[PDB]
Amino acid sequence: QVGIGTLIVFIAMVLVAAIAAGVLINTAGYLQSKGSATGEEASAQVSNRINIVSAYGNVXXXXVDYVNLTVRQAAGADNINLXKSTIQWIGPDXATTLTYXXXXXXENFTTXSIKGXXXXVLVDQSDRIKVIMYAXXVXXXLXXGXEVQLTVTTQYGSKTTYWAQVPESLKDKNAVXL
Amino acid sequence: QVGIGTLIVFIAMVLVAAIAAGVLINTAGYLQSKGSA
Amino acid sequence: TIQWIGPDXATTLTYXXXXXXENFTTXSIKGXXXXVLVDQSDRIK
Ligand SMILES: *[C@@H]1O[C@H](CO)[C@@H](O[C@@H]2O[C@H](C(=O)O)[C@@H](O)[C@H](O)[C@H]2O)[C@H](O)[C@H]1O
Ligand SMILES: *[C@@H]1O[C@H](CO)[C@@H](O[C@@H]2O[C@H](C(=O)O)[C@@H](O)[C@H](O)[C@H]2O)[C@H](O)[C@H]1O
Ligand SMILES: *[C@@H]1O[C@H](CO)[C@@H](O[C@@H]2O[C@H](C(=O)O)[C@@H](O)[C@H](O)[C@H]2O)[C@H](O)[C@H]1O
Repeated sequence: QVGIGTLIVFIAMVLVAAIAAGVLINTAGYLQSKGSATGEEASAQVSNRINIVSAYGNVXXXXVDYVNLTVRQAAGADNINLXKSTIQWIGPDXATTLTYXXXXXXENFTTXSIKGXXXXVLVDQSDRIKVIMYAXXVXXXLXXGXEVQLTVTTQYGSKTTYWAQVPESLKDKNAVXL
Repeated sequence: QVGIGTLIVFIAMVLVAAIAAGVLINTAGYLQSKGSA
Repeated sequence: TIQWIGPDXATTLTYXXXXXXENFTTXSIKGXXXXVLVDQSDRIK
């Protein structure tokens, strides 16, 4: 009688242990996948960043109408994608967030390739892509002295602030280095 | 259950480093523009 | 890449192999490679 009851408690012990173990491994599996998720995401948050080589601007009449940004990968970065980035434009007048535009822009920005295959994705360290924003389509065409705070933000999370400072004089200067 | 506690703390250590990691870079970003000007 | 900011045009120059147009070409002055700086004494024009 006692032995029969022990076996019933035994098999119930087996099932309870299996469920407890099953919960343990399944929770471990969830945290393993979650734990793996942050390792790549946080490293891409830290490593993957935009690096701005230069910032020039076209000058028509007497005001800067196009703003040109040449960008590249950071040190030891993965594939930065410039079509999933959102540049922030805090200008002298307006203050909006620029999204990427195809073809084109207006309140959006376009990316033309300078060196490399892709014209929107930085694959290797040597690829350079030019970021195009219409200054006369986001606000008034930038005149002399105007300053723009440009915050390029990667998809994974990065910040490359560049204070595009228009030169104090545009006297007979077709293109100027902001 | 010792491994489960490790995993949650593992995740916490990752963001805490990531939170700390940002501050130097974004501060260096502000000073890189301030120094250049 | 060489960023040319001249009185008129203002573009970024890539590399070619002809003397070019909107590119630049490199001719070795002192050394083996005509495109790669390997030693401290290498000069390429
Ligand atoms: C930033 O890059 C833009 C890439 O399209 C340049 O765009 C061209 O500018 C020319 C001129 O205004 O300089 C126009 O004739 C082209 O149609 C226009 O695509 C822009 O000039 C430059 O600042
Ligand atoms: C860079 O980011 C782009 C953001 O739109 C990606 O764009 C998509 O790419 C898909 C495919 O992988 O080619 C297309 O089916 C989508 O229509 C296109 O928007 C791009 O892939 C990525 O490299
Ligand atoms: C020489 O000094 C002038 C002082 O008035 C400047 O003139 C102003 O320039 C502004 C801008 O910087 O382009 C315009 O918005 C003003 O309307 C204009 O009077 C001039 O620019 C400067 O070179």
